Amino acid sequence: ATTLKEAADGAGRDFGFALDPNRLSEAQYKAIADSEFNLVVAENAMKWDATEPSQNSFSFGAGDRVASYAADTGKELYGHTLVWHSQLPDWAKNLNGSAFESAMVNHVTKVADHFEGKVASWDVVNEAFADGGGRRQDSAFQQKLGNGYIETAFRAARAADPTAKLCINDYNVEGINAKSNSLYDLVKDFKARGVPLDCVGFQSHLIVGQVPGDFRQNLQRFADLGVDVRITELDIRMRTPSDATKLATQAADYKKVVQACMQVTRCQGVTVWGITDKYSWVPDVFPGEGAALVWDASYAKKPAYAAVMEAF
Ligand SMILES: O[C@@H]1[C@@H](O)[C@H](O[C@@H]2CCNC[C@H]2O)OC[C@H]1O
Repeated sequence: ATTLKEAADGAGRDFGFALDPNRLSEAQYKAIADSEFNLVVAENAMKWDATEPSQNSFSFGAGDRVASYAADTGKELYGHTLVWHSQLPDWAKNLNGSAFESAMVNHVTKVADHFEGKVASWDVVNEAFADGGGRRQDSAFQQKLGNGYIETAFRAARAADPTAKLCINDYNVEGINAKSNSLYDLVKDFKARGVPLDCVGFQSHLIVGQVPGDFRQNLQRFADLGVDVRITELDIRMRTPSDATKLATQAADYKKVVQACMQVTRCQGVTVWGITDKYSWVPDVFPGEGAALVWDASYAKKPAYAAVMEAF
């Protein structure tokens, strides 16, 4: 193959990227987007703050641009994300009780309905658990609504879009730990009772040199619960600036991740959280860290590129 897209296509899997619609006007950016991936997800365009800035007042412009791009270039469309504690507007945080639950249900319904027939899969709920096990402790949904908001969100999502794959997504759940176990119990519960749930997303925002050795094992146990699995926000950050050894390790790490997916028949594919290090979210969140993507700030393919192709 000559592109990661062909390599992924050939393996009967998806290889996507997190898109920023504004960057499409940058031809280099769009050139790589057009030919290196077969799936696209909105990095921010479909989140609550970008879609419902005022109560029951939606702005689908950016989200629609992302959907149009996927349809125009023949890529699968992945929705991110309907319920998340972060990037939630103040108006919603100022609500509580039935008023808040109402706002959440309305958000899920309206956004799912708007993209019905376009978005193939949805991260209905994102980052619901806590490192160390149990539910997230700094979430407006967990605090104001309790354990049941997850189930409520999925059922409402299914009520709105009866065919889309409904997923739950999270990070630090790549390996088998207290966090992935709490997630596991939830998914098992849902499938046991018929709560609509079709997939589980493993963000995979890893650190160079630290890829969970039981990633494959973990993906398989979830897949065996009767649900699809997917690497959704892959990037492997390092201390900047990069050098040959760091880039070599990063490459091996990308290979380990993609191979873990290739080894689980129900692993739909791998989505990297961005195209170029030039725009990666890492530097601003993890000062001193970066160079986490497949293409560097000058759009040159990094060693990670070859590793991804051989892993597929
Ligand atoms: O631009 C940044 C995004 O990349 C970031 O996306 C999150 C990364 C962590 N996993 C959940 C994703 O939505 O969100 C913050 C934004 O500033």
